Amino acid sequence: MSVSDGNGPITFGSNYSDEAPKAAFASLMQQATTSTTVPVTVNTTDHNTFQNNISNYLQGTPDSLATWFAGYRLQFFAAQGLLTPIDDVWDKIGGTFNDAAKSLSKGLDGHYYLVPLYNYPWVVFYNKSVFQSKGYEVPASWEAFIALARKMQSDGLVPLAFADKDGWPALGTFDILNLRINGYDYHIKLMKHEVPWTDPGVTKVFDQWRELAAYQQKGANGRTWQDAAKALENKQAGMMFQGSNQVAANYSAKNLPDLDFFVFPAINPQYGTDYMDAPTDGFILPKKGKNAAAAKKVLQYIGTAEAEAAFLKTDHWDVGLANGLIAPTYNDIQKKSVAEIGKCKSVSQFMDADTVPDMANAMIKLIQQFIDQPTPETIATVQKSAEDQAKTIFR
Repeated sequence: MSVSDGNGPITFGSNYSDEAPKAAFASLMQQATTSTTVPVTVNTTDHNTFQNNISNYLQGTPDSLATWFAGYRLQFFAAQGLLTPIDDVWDKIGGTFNDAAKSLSKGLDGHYYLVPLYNYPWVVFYNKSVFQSKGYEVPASWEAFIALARKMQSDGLVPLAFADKDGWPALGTFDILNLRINGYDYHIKLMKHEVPWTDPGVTKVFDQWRELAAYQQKGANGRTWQDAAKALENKQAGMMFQGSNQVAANYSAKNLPDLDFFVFPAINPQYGTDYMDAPTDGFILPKKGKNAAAAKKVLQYIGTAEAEAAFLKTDHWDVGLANGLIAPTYNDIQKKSVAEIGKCKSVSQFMDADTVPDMANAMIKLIQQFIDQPTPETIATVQKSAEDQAKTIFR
């Protein structure tokens, strides 16, 4: 019952199926085993299968602990009574994390269910040498952002490299516009379908996008994000908004040193740059798992700067949530990720994790339809179709 009293074996359901993260996690649990004296067994499942089978897994005979991530499904499991609360764990580790890390680790009931490990930012990337050479400043506001994009056009540059052939990349622009214009609470209400897609707030997002789109690369729907990132890297575009493990991962080693980012500019004083999509992975304690007390002891080991640094040794883009932690292995993009993500009041989890997976998929074509023809007429059509499909998806 006391974390202190938890002993004996635990199992650990893991979706770390790819070679490198598999190896990193195995090493981490061997270190946790040695330190806590709780012998940890890792049961690995194909990444996609694990998340597809999650509800059945949790209701069956799940492991003592499981890999999961913040957002919609985490909250649903908590309300279902499928997860053990870990307020006791957070009595020990709470001092290591900020308010936003705490919020994403909680259920709607205010109890903790998750111990987070890392995340990465969705931000606006750029080349330092270009900003230096051409006399650009980082824009902190919408007015400054639009003035900069117009200056980039006067200099012959595409302001924002932009691509959506892959479907998901443009969901981030919807997210960031919603977070900047309407706020985090509003965004989450919409993701959970507490607010309908026909809501005026959604209209506001697409109207702002109509202005944004004048500065976004043409023909985005036929462009892979790698090609857009290549345009930024070749200095054909001034900026590109996307996740760090995409844009920065795509750079050659020769060009990476030139890469930097800023957060999406503030639109409102009300919401400033308070919010960001920073998809966060962590660990949960399944109610039906065995040996909870020993599992809590292992979670306490996991909720440390030490555990984060050890797991991320070979990870180039993700960063730990421990408040202000700069691991000795971080590169410059990771250091700035730690600084900016840490400033956030809340971090959303990207659309595909803040809403249900079926809804984020539905949104892919509808956003593509907007990008092909960003008019008031298509906005109305997109809002109606989105609401139509939500009504059948949400139940």
